[PDB]
Amino acid sequence: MPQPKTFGELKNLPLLNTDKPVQALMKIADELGEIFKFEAPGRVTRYLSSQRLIKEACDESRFDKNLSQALKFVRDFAGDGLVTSWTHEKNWKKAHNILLPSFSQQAMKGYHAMMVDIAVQLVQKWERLNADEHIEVPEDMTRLTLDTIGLCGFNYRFNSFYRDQPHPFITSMVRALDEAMNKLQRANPDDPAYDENKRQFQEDIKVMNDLVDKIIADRKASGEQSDDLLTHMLNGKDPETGEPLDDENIRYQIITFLIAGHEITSGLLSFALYFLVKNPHVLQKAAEEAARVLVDPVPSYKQVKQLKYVGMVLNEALRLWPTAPAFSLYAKEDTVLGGEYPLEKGDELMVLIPQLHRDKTIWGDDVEEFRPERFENPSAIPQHAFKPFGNGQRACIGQQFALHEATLVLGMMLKHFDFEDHTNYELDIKETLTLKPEGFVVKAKSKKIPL
Ligand code: HEM
Ligand SMILES: O=C(CCCCn1ccnc1)N[C@@H](Cc1ccccc1)C(=O)O
Repeated sequence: MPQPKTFGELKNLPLLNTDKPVQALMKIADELGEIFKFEAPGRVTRYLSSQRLIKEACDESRFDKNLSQALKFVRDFAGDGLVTSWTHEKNWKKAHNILLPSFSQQAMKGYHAMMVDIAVQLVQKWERLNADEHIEVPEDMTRLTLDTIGLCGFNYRFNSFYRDQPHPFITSMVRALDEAMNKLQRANPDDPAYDENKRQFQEDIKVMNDLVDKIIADRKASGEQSDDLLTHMLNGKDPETGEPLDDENIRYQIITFLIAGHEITSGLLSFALYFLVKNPHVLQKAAEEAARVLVDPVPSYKQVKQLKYVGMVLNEALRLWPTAPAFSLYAKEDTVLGGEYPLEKGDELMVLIPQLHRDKTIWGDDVEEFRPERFENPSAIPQHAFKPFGNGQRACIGQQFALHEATLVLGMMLKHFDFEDHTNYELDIKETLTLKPEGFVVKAKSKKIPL
């Protein structure tokens, strides 16, 4: 099988010692094709980029979720929360079973009011900008998505629109995520040069644990019965085991949700708005839908469901720049991938989602183009062609949450503002564990529609 250039004993590892590893891997996939082996010291994985192979990798009878090295490092603070759990860990299925009703379309109806609360704050923020002011899009999207998950997750107001300095939890979570990402490119991770990084990581873990544990303890102590994820986790019983999540796992779930609803979800909005302002006809069609559907000062859940084209904009943004750009699988047994590449039990696969989503055999030669209309009919999209939310039982539990939040907010943004790519912004995708259009800025001229 193909493999990119190697650096002696470091194998391919230095290829990921780059500011933009996902984009680096995409370029490697561009050159090497649908599958390449990627070796690092004591690690081998295969990056899959074609729907042809990924549809097989998505076969849960043959492949299970693997914790990528990145997820393994995030597990140091997301614990056995859902995204850093192995499927075979008791706490995975337990939490999966308990949390699924909390994340369904039907649950979104109950989160909707809280999402609107934050979305209106975003609108009001942009409504209150002065004429020459501009919007730092990823920053504001993250304010929105963090606040939304804080409010819907555990009735906690990060009040991100009231600050420029991040919440202590977010400082530690961002710095812990950064430490996880840095631990990946390190050729010598045991070197004492990183000893302070390891110590800071420990301090960041303890910070996140303490603040979330206190959030949990505070909720148990107040006895308050909100309808947020925290309440469901405190009160939920896994139908299978009959057991609730323990407080430790609930903390990990909360940390996981905060990670996920932070820049992973804000990236979706950031990229969506990026593609909208880069595609005025798409923007206009999306804004026309927003105006036609969002006839009330506050969007209802039902109206957000009616933002079909906005939904397609988000999918198309997810297609081009999936904010969770890769997921790892391992072969449950010896198997043959694509009739060509024999895998041994335990062999790892990486699904390079942005490259999958550029599979010209699926999307046509207009792959780079932002055409939300690609998603008019999900039935017309081949199986496993579109995997921004991962796969199978290990798919994104937050998908409905992310999409509802994004659709609501994008709908309101499109209703309330005309957007100007006033700097003719050059897409620069900053890579952390997610992707964001770094420095993406717009001007939003209010249509002066009241809320
Ligand atoms: C646009 C936004 C989002 C995207 C693109 C996204 C993407 C993904 C992907 C690709 C996976 C699979 C990871 C893997 O297989 O290793 C995943 C899993 C997961 N996501 Fe998301 N996510 C988003 C937002 C959210 C939100 C808002 C939440 C919760 C508040 C969330 C919670 C989770 C959880 C708990 C899992 C693990 C589910 C399980 O394995 O049982 N995500 N997500
Ligand atoms: O696999 C992940 C981790 C992304 C996890 C997405 N996600 C899901 C839920 N929450 C987040 N990165 C990819 C790409 C990469 C490589 C080196 C450094 C950074 C990134 C890989 O390791 O090859």
